[PDB]
Amino acid sequence: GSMLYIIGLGLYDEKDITVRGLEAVKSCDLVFLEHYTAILQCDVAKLEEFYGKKVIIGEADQILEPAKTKNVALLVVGDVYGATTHSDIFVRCQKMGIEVKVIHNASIMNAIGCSGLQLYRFGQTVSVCFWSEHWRPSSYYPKIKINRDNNMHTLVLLDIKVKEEPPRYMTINQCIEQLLEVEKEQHLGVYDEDTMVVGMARVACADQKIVYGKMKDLLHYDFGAPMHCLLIPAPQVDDPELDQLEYFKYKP
Amino acid sequence: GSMLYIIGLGLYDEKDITVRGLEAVKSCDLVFLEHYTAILQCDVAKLEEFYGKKVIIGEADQILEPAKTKNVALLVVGDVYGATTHSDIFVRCQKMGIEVKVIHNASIMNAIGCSGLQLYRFGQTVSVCFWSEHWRPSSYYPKIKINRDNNMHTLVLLDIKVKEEPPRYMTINQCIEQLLEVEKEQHLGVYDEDTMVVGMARVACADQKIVYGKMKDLLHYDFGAPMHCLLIPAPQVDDPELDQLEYFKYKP
Repeated sequence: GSMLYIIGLGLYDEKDITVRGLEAVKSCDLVFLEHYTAILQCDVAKLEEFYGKKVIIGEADQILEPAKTKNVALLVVGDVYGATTHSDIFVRCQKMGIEVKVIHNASIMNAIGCSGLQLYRFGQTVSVCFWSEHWRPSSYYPKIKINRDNNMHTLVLLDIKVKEEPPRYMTINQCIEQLLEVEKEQHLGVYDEDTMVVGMARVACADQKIVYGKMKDLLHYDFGAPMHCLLIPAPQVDDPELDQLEYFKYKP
Repeated sequence: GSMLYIIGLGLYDEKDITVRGLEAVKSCDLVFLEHYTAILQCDVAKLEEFYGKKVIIGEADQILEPAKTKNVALLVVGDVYGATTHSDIFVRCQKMGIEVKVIHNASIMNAIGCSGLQLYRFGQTVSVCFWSEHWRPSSYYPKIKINRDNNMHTLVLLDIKVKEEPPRYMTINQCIEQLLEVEKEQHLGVYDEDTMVVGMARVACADQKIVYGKMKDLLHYDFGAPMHCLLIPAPQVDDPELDQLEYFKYKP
């Protein structure tokens, strides 16, 4: 019978899909890509003949209405839950009596392990947003304070805007700028200019870039194309963690 | 030239490897499985003709000495970093001048998202160990306190012993028992008998089992074969999170 397949594509290119994921794609009558998938390092035409199927790039009932009768696949960058954006889909499916099958893959949340920081030591994940006129939210700030006061690392996820018009990805540079301005305005002493942090670009991709250095140094560092994120280590870093970070130390 | 490939297999069966991962396996001269991989729901002979290669089941220089000259693959359950057990390998490789290539896959750390709990709200991850005579460690306990005092969820990873002789996996039952005994002995009021928690067995497998209920009720619940883990929600759970958990509510 009918089924909605939500399938994690991994983080880099078309080869990061699982065998299971490739099989569901191939069994499905319709295959949708979350637009966010344009960030993957493949092009759509090559992807289509890698699947042997036509793919649809995408509010939308165009995915769920067919799913009421046919096997439909939705393809998302990373991991279904790892992304956590896809929570409204589950609810909409429940509301409409559609069975959902999740196929898991790599997530930025585990992948950042390549920094050398221990993943068990990560506290809660925070999001930095694009500021706009009077809208200058800094809700993440007190949560970073909690992570640091309690000796946990922080993963800082950065914003992704679509609307005007091409998608604008927040950079590590703009992220550090905003964090420095919030500390200046709120002065709780959570981090500063000289705090050693980890800028990460294109995690789990071939041209992955990782730099460990001061906020003031990473502020002006060129990290290249998105996706970017930031790691703010706990105030104490284990020697084995420091030994790995040192490989990415900033110069000159 | 030579290369050590560390490849995440995913969480369920042979079909959870990525396409990239399958390609590296096939390009490698030698393929090793971490013994921990016996938990996967496939058998070795079927796996071998799925790869078209012979596989070696495994302290050990047998993996790295060849890697000094040949492309060698090490296969691990889940994600390389997601597991975090594999930190000593990286160091040993550094010591010996071996280039390492990580291939990412699903991890229990993202996969537990199927509970309905928001992954950004997870604090630090904790491990419960098998108690032995006078060795009764409870280091995880104060860390659970921090997560809960600061309104974060906890992932509780359970122990896996090998030595005497077949591998003994800790159950949710034995986990809850120990947690209840530690609270009785330490009485900081972190959780109790009536605290609603999430028992999870075989995450991301076809016979995945998820139960949401009281510690006293889950203590005697039969969860089946390993792997097991426990989720201890923050003291406040969002309505949308509660709506998902309710699907797994315990009866009768």
